[PDB]
Amino acid sequence: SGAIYVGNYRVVNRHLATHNDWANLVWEDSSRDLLVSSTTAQGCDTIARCDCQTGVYYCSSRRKHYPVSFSKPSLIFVEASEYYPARYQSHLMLAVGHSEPGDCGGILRCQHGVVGIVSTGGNGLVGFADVRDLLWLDE
Ligand SMILES: COc1ccncc1CC(=O)N1CCC[C@H](C(N)=O)C1
Ligand SMILES: [Zn+2]
Repeated sequence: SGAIYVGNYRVVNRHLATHNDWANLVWEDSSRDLLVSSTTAQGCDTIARCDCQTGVYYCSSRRKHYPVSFSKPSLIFVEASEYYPARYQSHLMLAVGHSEPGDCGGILRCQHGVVGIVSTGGNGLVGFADVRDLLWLDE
């Protein structure tokens, strides 16, 4: 689990979203595994507006933060699961690192702020859903 709280928004993995999240839907995108919902409290997370390719992420399956190098956001093929069939997920960034399904939601951070959240993984790889392009999270 895990979410980003910025301003009047909550950013979660679309596969892990709750009933409240859908009842207060702002935006959702299946191809990105992203869901944004409205909140009754003001969020304090800073979203990075950058080109960074290095950061640190939280891996709850290890109770540790890991520094990683990661790829530019792109379309990557993701194996079929119980939430989605076999498809290309967009805005996805891969890194070499420990990952487990319950690890989705873990924040990826750089010097500039929050980059995105854990969304895919397996075989010594971890994939992060990018949120740096969503300029409206600040306006
Ligand atoms: C962090 O997740 C994992 C890590 C290691 N083995 C497996 C996983 C699980 C994973 O990749 N998923 C399953 C749930 C939906 C995901 C998606 N975006 O389509 C894909
Ligand atoms: Zn940055």
